[PDB]
Amino acid sequence: TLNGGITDMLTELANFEKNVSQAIHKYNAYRKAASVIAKYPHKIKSGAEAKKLPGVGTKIAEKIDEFLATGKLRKLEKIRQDDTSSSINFLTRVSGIGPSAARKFVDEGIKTLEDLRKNEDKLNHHQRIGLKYFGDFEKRIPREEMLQMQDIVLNEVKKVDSEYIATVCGSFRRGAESSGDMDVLLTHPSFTSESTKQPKLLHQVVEQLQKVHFITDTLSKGETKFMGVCQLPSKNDEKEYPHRRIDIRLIPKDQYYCGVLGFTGSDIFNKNMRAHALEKGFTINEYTIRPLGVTGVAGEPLPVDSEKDIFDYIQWKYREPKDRSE
DNA sequence: CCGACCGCGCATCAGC
DNA sequence: GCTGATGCGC
DNA sequence: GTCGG
Ligand SMILES: Nc1nc2c([nH]c(=O)n2[C@@H]2O[C@H](COP(=O)(O)OP(=O)(O)OP(=O)(O)O)[C@@H](O)[C@H]2O)c(=O)[nH]1
Ligand SMILES: [Cl-]
Ligand SMILES: [Mn+2]
Ligand SMILES: [Mn+2]
Ligand SMILES: [Mn+2]
Ligand SMILES: [Mn+2]
Ligand SMILES: [Mn+2]
Ligand code: NA
Ligand code: NA
Ligand code: NA
Repeated sequence: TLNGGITDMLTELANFEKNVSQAIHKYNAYRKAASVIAKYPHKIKSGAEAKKLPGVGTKIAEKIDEFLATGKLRKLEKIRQDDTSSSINFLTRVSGIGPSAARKFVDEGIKTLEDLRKNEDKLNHHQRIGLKYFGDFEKRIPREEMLQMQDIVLNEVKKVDSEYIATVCGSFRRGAESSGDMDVLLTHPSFTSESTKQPKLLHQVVEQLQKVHFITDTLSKGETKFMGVCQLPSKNDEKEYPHRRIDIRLIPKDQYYCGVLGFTGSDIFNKNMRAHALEKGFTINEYTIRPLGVTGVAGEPLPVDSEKDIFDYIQWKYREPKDRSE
């Protein structure tokens, strides 16, 4: 909010390059600039003041100057007028409709929430569920509701097998007041980097959650990752809780801390941390952290006793999950 | 000026 | 039936 | 779009 005017302008330009222009590296450049601006202590009064920041070049600087002088920007304003640009921008809001499927729909004459409803035969399962809970998914979850889901989920996993360990991560683990979805990390001692000694490990947990009438739908489902929809219970005819997105990822137990680091966030923070890993001779992943010599190929995974242990390898001062949201 | 911008799981589909 | 390319969300 | 090289 200190510079929300610039960030919101850089954010919309980021989503325009990703959904319409399909230039993912411009989308990342705008997001990297909007993030480093959102952490700037002083109030931005110059485009030249912004270009000193890492991630803000000349073109964004003049875009910033044009904003501070007028309160608007002609580039973004003309994109808002473009019917096809705004139609693709809206179609991508449906989960499962990416930049390519959205553009194909627009060239076919499908560009509204009803147009998608009339052509439900053209959408796959993930896209229909995204259509079904379009409004519910745009709503975000207060942390108080997240705590109810945390205890619903963490108790349902030990109903199946008390040697289950579920860790709610993501925005919730970063201490956010309200969250877009729920990200669950699940471990079982019979699943490690060397062998899987029990099958249906993730399946048993997903099946139990929907027997309690928690999980309502399934977007993706495999042996390791589950993407679906959940819902809190309601009593005494109170207005039903809105449906929420939930992701469940079963992880090797011996790779727990690198996965907690990878699925805590933020996505911009993990990117900057991973980039600074090769800066010092390591490669950080959702599973491992392998050293880098001169081979150009990663070495064997390193012992990781903590989440701070990964910080220690690249000699980064440990940052609590609350300060990892960038 | 210039190339490098992370890497994973799952679904769908074309081609066989 | 299968494998590979690709889209998608992260 | 940005920046290290
Ligand atoms: N590899 C990779 N991981 C990502 C990306 N984006 C992204 O959010 N993640 C990881 O995915 C985890 C959860 O994704 P998410 O959509 O729930 O984002 P979030 O929890 O930070 O925010 P939110 O749930 O409040 O909307 C994050 O901890 C993050 O590390 C990405 O683009 N690439
Ligand atoms: Cl270039
Ligand atoms: Mn119509
Ligand atoms: Mn989200
Ligand atoms: Mn999340
Ligand atoms: Mn609903
Ligand atoms: Mn240690
Ligand atoms: Na700069
Ligand atoms: Na989408
Ligand atoms: Na997620």
